[PDB]
Parts: sequence; structure tokens; C-alpha cells
Amino acid sequence: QYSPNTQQGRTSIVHLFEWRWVDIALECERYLAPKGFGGVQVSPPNENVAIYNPFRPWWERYQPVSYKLCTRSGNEDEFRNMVTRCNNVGVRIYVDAVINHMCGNAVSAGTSSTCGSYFNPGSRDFPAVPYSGWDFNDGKCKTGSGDIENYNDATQVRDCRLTGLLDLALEKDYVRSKIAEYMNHLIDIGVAGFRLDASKHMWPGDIKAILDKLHNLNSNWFPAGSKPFIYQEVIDLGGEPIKSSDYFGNGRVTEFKYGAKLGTVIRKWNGEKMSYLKNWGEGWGFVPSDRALVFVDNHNNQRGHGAGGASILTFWDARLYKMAVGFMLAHPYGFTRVMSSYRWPRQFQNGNDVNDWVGPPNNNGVIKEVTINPDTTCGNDWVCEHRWRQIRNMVIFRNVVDGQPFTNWYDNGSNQVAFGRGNRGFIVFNNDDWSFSLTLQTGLPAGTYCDVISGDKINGNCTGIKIYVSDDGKAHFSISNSAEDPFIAIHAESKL
Ligand SMILES: OC[C@H]1O[C@H](O[C@H]2[C@H](O)[C@@H](O)[C@@H](O[C@H]3[C@H](O)[C@@H](O)[C@@H](O[C@H]4[C@H](O)[C@@H](O)[C@@H](O[C@H]5[C@H](O)[C@@H](O)[C@@H](O[C@H]6[C@H](O)[C@@H](O)[C@@H](O)O[C@@H]6CO)O[C@@H]5CO)O[C@@H]4CO)O[C@@H]3CO)O[C@@H]2CO)[C@H](O)[C@@H](O)[C@@H]1O
Ligand SMILES: OC[C@H]1O[C@H](O[C@H]2[C@H](O)[C@@H](O)[C@@H](O[C@H]3[C@H](O)[C@@H](O)[C@@H](O[C@H]4[C@H](O)[C@@H](O)[C@@H](O[C@H]5[C@H](O)[C@@H](O)[C@@H](O[C@H]6[C@H](O)[C@@H](O)[C@@H](O)O[C@@H]6CO)O[C@@H]5CO)O[C@@H]4CO)O[C@@H]3CO)O[C@@H]2CO)[C@H](O)[C@@H](O)[C@@H]1O
Ligand SMILES: OC[C@H]1O[C@H](O[C@H]2[C@H](O)[C@@H](O)[C@@H](O[C@H]3[C@H](O)[C@@H](O)[C@@H](O[C@H]4[C@H](O)[C@@H](O)[C@@H](O)O[C@@H]4CO)O[C@@H]3CO)O[C@@H]2CO)[C@H](O)[C@@H](O)[C@@H]1O
Ligand SMILES: OC[C@H]1O[C@H](O[C@H]2[C@H](O)[C@@H](O)[C@@H](O[C@H]3[C@H](O)[C@@H](O)[C@@H](O[C@H]4[C@H](O)[C@@H](O)[C@@H](O)O[C@@H]4CO)O[C@@H]3CO)O[C@@H]2CO)[C@H](O)[C@@H](O)[C@@H]1O
Ligand SMILES: OC[C@H]1O[C@H](O[C@H]2[C@H](O)[C@@H](O)[C@@H](O)O[C@@H]2CO)[C@H](O)[C@@H](O)[C@@H]1O
Ligand SMILES: [Ca+2]
Ligand SMILES: [Cl-]
Repeated sequence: QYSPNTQQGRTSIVHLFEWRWVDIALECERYLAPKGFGGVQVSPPNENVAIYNPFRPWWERYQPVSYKLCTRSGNEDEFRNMVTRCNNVGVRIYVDAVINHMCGNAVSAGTSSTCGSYFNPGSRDFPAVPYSGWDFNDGKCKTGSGDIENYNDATQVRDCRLTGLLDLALEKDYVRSKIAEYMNHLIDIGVAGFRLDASKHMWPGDIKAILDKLHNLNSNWFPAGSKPFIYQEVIDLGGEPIKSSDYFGNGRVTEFKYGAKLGTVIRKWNGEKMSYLKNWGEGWGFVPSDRALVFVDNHNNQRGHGAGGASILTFWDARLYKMAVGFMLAHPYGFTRVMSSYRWPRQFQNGNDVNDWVGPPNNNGVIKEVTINPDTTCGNDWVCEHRWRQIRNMVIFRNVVDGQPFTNWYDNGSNQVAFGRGNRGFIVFNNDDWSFSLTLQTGLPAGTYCDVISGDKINGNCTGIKIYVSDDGKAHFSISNSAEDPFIAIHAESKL
């Protein structure tokens, strides 16, 4: 469960948040495969509640109605078409599996669902699965409200209703089997693994019982005996009784300390300084690197949901954001997920975004096409961070330096730092309020190297900054503190 099952040499996945299956299928062939991406986390592919108050929020997809593959992203044929075409060019699909719960206990009964399935939350009836009253934890939960009241109590976090969401009785073999039937349906279509949503609200043993029932990956694309990649969403910032290490037996865990600490460092809040990143990783209290799924922001905390707080960097803070993502993608700790978002009319009232609910770009609920502009950016309000040159070239950086040790670290005692990855890549940052001009040891073979942050290598030429490494591995680096991108990166495959 710990290995992502990407094609060898492909080291990241991208969360194509709320994209449609047809758009993802095309993106695999025209972009993700040629640019060396490892895979795509898709939004939950199972039927959810169509919520109209407010109007079709992104988070209606975390309120399941059934396990039919029938959503605003597409129907089952399009989902299958996507996974096949993506696997056919060597780009994996990972499913956001919402398996802790069904919809909100207060949603109205009816057919307001993305496949029109009937469901009745008051009476606990989900006949399209089918689930009924004795498939939820109403009788297990001990809180007064029936919802989770106190996170210092590990048992109610598991058996009670996360913000009112009907809590599946994951102890029963029937519920475990119905979930496993859904997941095996996905696996045989060809998915490489799963994000387990709200894993902190499931017992590690119940998760295990579910995964024990799963097939091996589809043997047309994966070697025989491959198991699905598992990363569990556990928000563990410390000080709670539940520890993400309690989930290491099922697979990797999301490491939410990563983005919170890195964002604090890059914003230079709280006295933090990039020079402190010299022991980045477990030295900062993070989970072991082989159990970490890392990311700068995710779909929740880029909009104030979940956790991570004010320090989280997002596409809204683009200049610092590219630096954070670049550092993450260059540093060997963890398996990297890159966020890919859409813009929404973010409108802060008292420090709260009253439109943090707004769903994907849409006309009357029908999700807009991801259009591709002539400059390879996206139209229709898809941000497409994974197409930003500085991010995409760092995804390639991580591929190129895969397996090389962290080495040749430099810092100025403040916010000017550099480090290499064996003899295959080297990266230099200036986050101080003055300029950086220094000759550094790069660990690279002598030559002329395109900076892949400011430009590209294209047939014997660089379109941006050139870096000249001497026979002793030293090279001069010049970064003004007013630089648009105040960092430079070079690697073995940007060498002329
Ligand atoms: O056909 C007409 C029919 O309509 C209703 O039944 C339908 C129901 O509304 C609908 O949800 C679905 O039923 C599903 C059910 O939703 C699922 O939960 C699933 O049920 C299985 C269950 O989850 C398993 O735990 C297992 O049940 C065990 C129980 O754990 C035991 O307690 C014991 O049950 C007896 C119980 O002790 C007594 O208190 C008493 O209430 O009677 C119970 C019957 O013995 O033994 C069973 C062992 O079966 O196994 C369940 C079945 O696999 O799967 C159901 C089937 O889809 O579809 C229902 C049928 O349409 C309405 O409730 C019915 O009265 C009516 O006949
Ligand atoms: O039904 C009546 C009901 O109304 C209210 O609740 C509704 C709510 O207002 C509405 O926004 C929506 O809820 C959304 C939710 O806003 C979304 O954020 C989203 O949450 C899902 C999320 O995408 C998942 O990644 C996942 O995040 C969970 C974590 O897994 C949890 O561990 C937990 O994080 C806590 C963390 O564990 C702690 O360390 C600490 O940091 O506190 C954190 C609290 O954030 O919560 C996040 C939530 O983001 O799990 C989510 C489920 O998949 O999707 C939700 C569903 O659409 O729907 C609500 C119910 O309809 C009102 O709150 C209720 O009291 C009332 O009963
Ligand atoms: O879009 C702008 C703002 O909208 C969001 O909050 C809105 C809701 O989307 C609206 O629907 C409305 O909410 C009302 C609701 O319309 C009203 O029916 C009533 O809800 C009842 C419910 O119908 C009833 O069945 C039962 O469930 O009890 C509910 C009340 O407890 O009351 C709701 C408000 O209390 O108004 C709000 C506020 O504008 C969006 O999330 C906002 O951030 C956004 O600014
Ligand atoms: O009542 C629920 C309906 O659910 C399904 O809807 C149908 C529509 O009724 C058809 O009209 C059509 O939808 C069109 C849509 O009308 C058209 O504007 C355009 O929608 C998007 C487009 O997909 C997208 O690429 C974006 O860029 O722009 C447009 C929005 O501005 O194209 C849609 C077709 O792709 O087809 C859907 C379903 O395919 C259901 O099938 C209906 O039975 C039902 O009425
Ligand atoms: O392991 C699956 C199982 O976990 C829980 O049982 C726990 C209980 O919560 C602990 O407090 C103690 O009793 O040990 C048990 C095993 O770890 C859930 O209660 C149960 O429903 C679930 O299946
Ligand atoms: Ca639970
Ligand atoms: Cl996540």
C-alpha cells in the first residue's frame, strides 16, 4: 500500500480538483504524460447529494448518496474511458474514496442526487447501495447531539457524526463489503490507489478489514500482485489523542504539518527562516518519509476548511507559492502531491471567506470545460497550477534527481539557501530582503544549464537564465530580492 505504482521515474501526482473525466483523459495524453507526471487524484467519482443551498458547493461531493459512478465529473463510461486512456500513456488515477459516511443527517429526502437515486437521510435509507438504519452508528455514538463534540475523546471521533454526516457502521462485514465492492469496481477499471477521506474518523482496524477485501491492481497495466496505493487523510498537528502513526499499517498518511510549517517559513512568520529548513523532514517532527504524502496546500485548506490556518500558501499568493512548491519538489522528503485549483470569488468578511463554498466553474451547475490558452495556461477560471512553468519544471526536477541524496547545503543564516540532489540537480533560493550574489558548490558536472524556473531548455537553447558550472562544480548565482521568481533550479536534463 506504500508504493504509488507510478511508472518508474515518475514521482508526483496532481489533484485535478473537480475536473471532468473527459478533461482529465485529454490532459493525460496532451500534457501529463509528456511532462512526466505520475498520476491524478480525481474528485470523488461516486454519486453525491445535489445541494442547492448554497448552489452546488465543492463539498457536496463529500456527501455520498450511492456508489454508482455518476457525478458532475461524468458517468461511468467516461470514468472508464479516462482511466484507460490515462493508464495507456502511463499516468495513474487515484480515487478520493469517501467511505466514512453518507450525506448530512439533515438533508431532505428525495432524488436531489447526481444520478437521481432516491435517498432518505432522516430514515437512514440509501436503497441504491443499499444501506438502512442498522448500517450507521446512531446506537454506537455516545454524544448528546450524535455529532462529534470533543476531539480529545478518540472514541467519539470514530463513532459519531463528523459535522452531522451520517456515520457508517464500518464494523459490520456488510458495510465493509459494500465499500469493498465499490473500491474493487474502481480497481478493476484500473485505478492505482486511493485517498481515504476522513480516515481519522475510522478505526484503523475497520480500514484494514476493508482493504483486506480488495483486489490486486489490474494486471494489464501493473505487475501481478500489485496492491493499491493508500494514503489516508489524517489531520494530525499534535496535541490530539489520535496519531497519524496509528494508520501506518494501512498505508501512507497525509502530513498536514508539512504545508503549515513550510508556509510559516516562507511567509517569514513567527521568526521562521529558510536557513532552518536544513533539517527539513523528520527533523521537524514529521512522520517517516516513506509514510508521508506531502503537499503545500490541499482542496480544503486553500479555502480555510479542514486545518492549516493562516500560513497555508495557495495560488492566490503565487510568488511565494511557487517558491514553496519548488522547495517541496526539490527536497527528497515524502511523496509529492501538487494542487490544481479553480478561482472562486474569494470575498473576506472579518477574515472569513463567505464564498469558500463556491463549486467549480459552471453554467447553472454544468461544469465548464478546461480550455487551453495559446500560452499553455487554462481558461474558464481553471488555475492549472500544474501548468505554471515553475511548477511543471520542478515536477520534472524531482523525476530527474530521483534517488539522489540531499547534499551541498548552503545557508546565509537567514533566508538565502541552496542545496543539491546528488550530482543531478541544484536549487537556490533568496527569500531575504536583499540581493543574493554568490559562487556556490553545485555538485553538478561542468557545463551550461538552463534555469528551469525562469525558462526552458528547447533544442540546444535556453529561453531564460543560463547557469555556468565550472570543472570544480562551482557556479555563480544572482537573484535579486525583487525578482519575480526569487529562486533558480538546474538539473542534469536542463544541461546544454
Ligand atoms: O423486500 C421488502 C422488504 O423491504 C425492507 O427491506 C429492504 C431494506 O429496506 C433495504 O435497506 C434493503 O435491505 C438491505 C439492508 O439495507 C442492508 O443493511 C443489508 O442487510 C444485511 C445486514 O446489514 C447484515 O448485518 C445482515 O443482517 C443480519 C442481522 O445483523 C441480524 O440482526 C439478523 O437480523 C434479524 C434481527 O436479529 C431481528 O432483530 C429482526 O429485525 O429480523 C432480522 C432478520 O433476521 O440476521 C441478519 C442476517 O440477514 O444481513 C442483511 C442482509 O444481507 O442487506 C439488505 C438486503 O438488501 O433491501 C431490503 C429488502 O428489500 C423491509 O425492511 C423489509 O421488512 C421488507 O421485507
Ligand atoms: O447536516 C446538518 C449539519 O450542518 C452543518 O454541517 C454541514 C456543513 O456546514 C457543510 O459545510 C458541509 O460540510 C462539508 C465541509 O464543510 C467540508 O469541509 C467537507 O469536509 C470534508 C473534507 O473535504 C474532507 O477532506 C474531510 O475533512 C474533514 C477531516 O477529515 C476531519 O478530520 C475534520 O478536520 C478536523 C480535524 O480532524 C481536527 O484536527 C481539527 O483540525 O478540526 C478539523 C475540523 O475541520 O473535519 C474536516 C472537514 O473538512 O472530511 C469531510 C467529509 O468528507 O465536506 C463536508 C460535507 O459536505 O456539510 C455539513 C453537513 O451537511 C453543521 O456543522 C452540523 O452540525 C449540522 O448537523
Ligand atoms: O450565497 C450567499 C450566502 O449563502 C450561503 O448561506 C445562505 C444559504 O445558502 C441560504 O440558503 C440561506 O440559508 C437559509 C435557508 O435558505 C433557509 O431555508 C433556512 O434553512 C433552514 C432549512 O430550510 C430547514 O429545513 C432546516 O434545515 O433549518 C434551516 C435553518 O436552520 O435558514 C438558512 C439560514 O439559516 O441563507 C444563508 C445565508 O445567506 C453561504 O454558505 C454563505 O456563506 C453565503 O454568504
Ligand atoms: O435536467 C438534468 C439534465 O442532466 C443532463 O443534462 C444534459 C443537458 O440537458 C443537455 O442540454 C446537455 O448539456 C449541454 C449544455 O446544455 C451545454 O450548455 C453545454 O454545457 C457545458 C459544456 O458541457 C461545457 O463544455 C462547458 O464548457 O460549457 C457548457 C456550459 O456553459 O454542453 C452540455 C453537454 O455537454 O447534455 C447534458 C448531459 O450530457 C441529462 O442528460 C438531461 O437528461 C437532464 O436534462
Ligand atoms: O479494530 C476495529 C474496531 O475498533 C474499535 O474497537 C476497539 C475499541 O474502540 C477500543 O477502545 C478497545 O475496545 O479495543 C477495540 C479494538 O481495537 C471499535 O469499537 C469497533 O467497532 C471496530 O470494529
Ligand atoms: Ca466514523
Ligand atoms: Cl488530503
